[PDB]
This record gives sequence, structure tokens and C-alpha cells, in this order.
Amino acid sequence: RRAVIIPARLGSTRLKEKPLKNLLGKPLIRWVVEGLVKTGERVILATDSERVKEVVEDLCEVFLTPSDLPSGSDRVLYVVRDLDVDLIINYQGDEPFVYEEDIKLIFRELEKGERVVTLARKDKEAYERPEDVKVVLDREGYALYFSRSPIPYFRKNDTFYPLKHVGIYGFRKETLMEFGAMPPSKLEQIEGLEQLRLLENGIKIKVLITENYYHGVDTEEDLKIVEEKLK
Amino acid sequence: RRAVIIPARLGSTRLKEKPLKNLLGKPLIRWVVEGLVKTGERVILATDSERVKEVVEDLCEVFLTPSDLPSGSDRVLYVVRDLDVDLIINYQGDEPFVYEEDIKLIFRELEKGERVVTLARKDKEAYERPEDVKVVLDREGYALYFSRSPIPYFRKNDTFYPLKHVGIYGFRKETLMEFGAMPPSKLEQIEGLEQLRLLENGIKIKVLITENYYHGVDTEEDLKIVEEKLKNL
Ligand SMILES: Nc1ccn([C@@H]2O[C@H](COP(=O)(O)OP(=O)(O)OP(=O)(O)O)[C@@H](O)[C@H]2O)c(=O)n1
Ligand SMILES: Nc1ccn([C@@H]2O[C@H](COP(=O)(O)OP(=O)(O)OP(=O)(O)O)[C@@H](O)[C@H]2O)c(=O)n1
Ligand SMILES: [Mg+2]
Ligand SMILES: [Mg+2]
Ligand SMILES: [Mg+2]
Ligand SMILES: [Mg+2]
Repeated sequence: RRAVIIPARLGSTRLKEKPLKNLLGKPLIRWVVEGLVKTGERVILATDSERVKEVVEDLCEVFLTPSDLPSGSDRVLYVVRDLDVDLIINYQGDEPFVYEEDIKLIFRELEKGERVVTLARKDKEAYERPEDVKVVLDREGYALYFSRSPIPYFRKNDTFYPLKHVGIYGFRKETLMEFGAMPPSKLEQIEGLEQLRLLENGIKIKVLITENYYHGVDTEEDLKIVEEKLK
Repeated sequence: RRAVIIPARLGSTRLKEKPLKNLLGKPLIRWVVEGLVKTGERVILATDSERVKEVVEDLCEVFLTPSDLPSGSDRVLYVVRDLDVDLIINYQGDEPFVYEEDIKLIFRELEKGERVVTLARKDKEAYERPEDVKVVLDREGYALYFSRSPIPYFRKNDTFYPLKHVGIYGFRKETLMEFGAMPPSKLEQIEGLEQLRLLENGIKIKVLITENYYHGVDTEEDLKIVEEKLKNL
């Protein structure tokens, strides 16, 4: 009763036609799908192009969805409504690194009784970059807050923080539908961070610390960088 | 019953002997005490200093405390721990502004069943100053996080944020005791923010938004700021 859903639209703006961009001779979306199928889970691509569907068709289910859906999570919400499932992972279509254990860790955490779980890695590079999301945690590993600002403020030094949030999320289905029904919240819209809707509405997010390398492909520089890593 | 407890040790470092520092002809601590006494509440000064005691002894109770207590909240706990009260307000000794209705709002909030209550005000100037504490709230007004960093990040601007935290706290006695028994936590020590111990240990902090002006006196600059405000009411 599990699925990994991947939203991957064709109309990326910072890189032309992202899902189809070749990484070491293989389209980005195929890297993501290959890695996710190897985990043995049910994998569902949500896309708005048959050209993208045709690249991974052989490996997983694809569902076409309106191009004009305004976010990755709206695209996932749009396929999840019609899917009879209990536990969902939402995976970024531009994240070619996939680790079976993290997928497993996420699903186990949900089976323990968590409604929302996500990932974070120790990373100093992200600290002062507004495009990277930082996260701070309570003693049991629940997120206190996520921000584009450099959090925490280092009045004293530390080797654990700062953390970079990795935008992969596990949900219980009903919590994900609940999220879809809540109006956008105040800090969510200020920061441009959908995950704040959960926090602002008192939904706990379990954050798991991973050492595995993640790094999305948004720009031509990311593609060059992530190309080198995949060796 | 309830009490308001004011920790004021003599040994400030960023400004010398600050409770005794002259503020428009009155020592700083005397402003705080005079303000609090007109609330009608029981007001207690917690201090390590005979000179500090002498300046307010005519107005309120003074309790002696060890000079080596490591923070104001710890000085408050030192007297609270064998005081027969249910609810307390920890009011900073270097906060010369007092608003009776704010004191009442805090106590009412504790009477609803809150364990920890504090205040924040809209303040654009505090945003980029590390010495000032920003706070972000959930939809019910509970603190999500406090930080010296500029939070929230303004991908878009806002009418409400940013907020400056005003370091006045209401506690149920038992909650103040638990806090004192918790070891300093990780983000607390990174940020230099004791209140984070509460969040990291999963104790909810209710934050009420006040429109009243507050400003702590930590440096000579703060003292001038405060003097200018007080000459312009
Ligand atoms: N309207 C949107 C926007 C994003 N996504 C998906 O959400 C993920 C994260 O978004 P992002 O990395 O920003 O990709 P793009 O929006 O496509 O790229 P860009 O921001 O450069 O335009 C991507 O896999 C993307 O395909 C989507 O399905 N629908
Ligand atoms: N060990 C401490 C530290 C602080 N306080 C009290 O807590 C309040 C807030 O502390 P702060 O503004 O930092 O004053 P000081 O620590 O005394 O001064 P400084 O930090 O400049 O050395 C003050 O009323 C102060 O007297 C206290 O009782 N004992
Ligand atoms: Mg985008
Ligand atoms: Mg991306
Ligand atoms: Mg101090
Ligand atoms: Mg102060």
C-alpha cells in the first residue's frame, strides 16, 4: 500500500526541458526512475509530456497531468486523489541520487506512526544560500522551523548544524490530502516554503539525518556538477 | 497566588552596575519596580547586591541570591523554588517600560492553562541585529523558533513579520522548575538563547503580540534610546 510519486514537468525554466537533459548519456528522469525502481517499490511518474513518459514507460507507471499545475506538490496531489494507497513518498524529478536505505528508512518511520517524515544532511555550503532550505530540530528530531535564512545563528560553534533540508517527503495519504485542503499559510507564503503549512497548522514533521549525497539539478552548473559526482 | 519576580544582579559587563545606572534622575531598577508596583501584583526583586536592595527596599520585597547564579531565570528559580506561588512572571531588571494590561494578559493566559507565555512586537529595525531576538509563530500563536538570525526570510515582504521577542515570561511554577532541571540544549547553546531549551524539549511557548514599546537596557546606546523615548511621551 505504498507508492513513490515523482512530479516531473517538461517546462523547466532555468534549464531547458530538464527531465530530458542528458546526464552521462542518459536523460535526468531516467536516472531518477532507475534508482527508484531498484528499491523494489511502486514508482509513479506524473508528467505533462509524452516525450518524458516515453523515456521511462518501460520501467514504471506514468500519468499525464495538466501542464499548468503550479507546483510539484499540486502535481502529486493531483494523482494521489485517484490512487488507492496508504503511504506516499514524494520524490523530486530532478534528484538523480537515490538510496534504497533512505527510502526504506522513510517508509519504516511512517509505519511507526509518523504522519510526515523528511530528510536533512549536515552541510555548511547551504547555510547562506537562500535557494537551500535550512532546518532546526527538537531533541526527538521533529522540525521546529525551516527557513531560507541562515539558521541557527552561530553565537557558539557546532559540528552537527547547519542542516540542509532535502525535499523528499513521506506522507500518510490522509495527511497529504489534509495539506492539499488547508489554505496557504502566512510563513509558507513569506518564505515560499510549502512545508511550513504543516508546521503552522501544528503537524509534526519527523526529520531523519542522512549522510548520503543529494543535490538537485536546477541549472546548467548543477548538471555539470552532478555529472562529475555520478562516477 | 501569583508574583512578579525581577532578577537584577549588580555585575553587568556591557554596562557597569546597570540596576543603579541613572535614568533621568532615577536608578534603572527603580523604574522597573515602580512600574510593576502599580500593577497591584506582588513584586519581588531578586538580587545579590545590598546597594541594589537599598534603592527599592521601600517599594517591594527583596530576596538575596548568590552572585554566581548563571542567568536571570536561574535567579528567579532560586527564589521561586521555595516560594508558595502558582504562577510567576520573570520581568527583566533592565526593562524600564511596564504596561499593566500586558501583565494581566500574561497571567490570564497562564490561567487558561498555558505553561509558558511571552511577548513579541512588530519591529522592522530588530531584523538584522543579532543582539535582538526574532520569533516566528504557528497559527495559534505558539513559537516555532526563536533566533538571532533574520527570520522569516522575506521571499516576499509582509504586514505582520518581522517580530522582536520581548524577554518577559510567565511560567507555571512547576514548569519553571522543570526548565531549571533540563540541561542546556543544543540550539540553546548555539544561539545563546535559553528559551530554546523549552522548544527543544517540546514545551509550548504561547506568544502574545503587544503594541506597547519595550526596549532592554544592555549598553550605553540602549540607555540613550530609552532616555529619548521617556522624554517623548
Ligand atoms: N509547476 C510545476 C513546478 C515544478 N514541478 C516539479 O517539481 C519539482 C521541483 O521543482 P523545480 O526543481 O523548481 O523544477 P522546475 O520548476 O521545472 O524548474 P524551474 O524552476 O527552473 O522552472 C520538479 O521535478 C518539477 O518538474 C511541477 O511538477 N510543476
Ligand atoms: N547571571 C545573571 C545574568 C543575568 N541576570 C539578570 O537577568 C537580566 C538579563 O540579563 P542581561 O540583560 O544580560 O544583564 P547582565 O547579564 O547582568 O549584563 P551583561 O550581559 O551586559 O553582562 C538582567 O536583569 C540581569 O540582572 C542575573 O540575574 N544573573
Ligand atoms: Mg521551479
Ligand atoms: Mg529543483
Ligand atoms: Mg547578560
Ligand atoms: Mg538585557
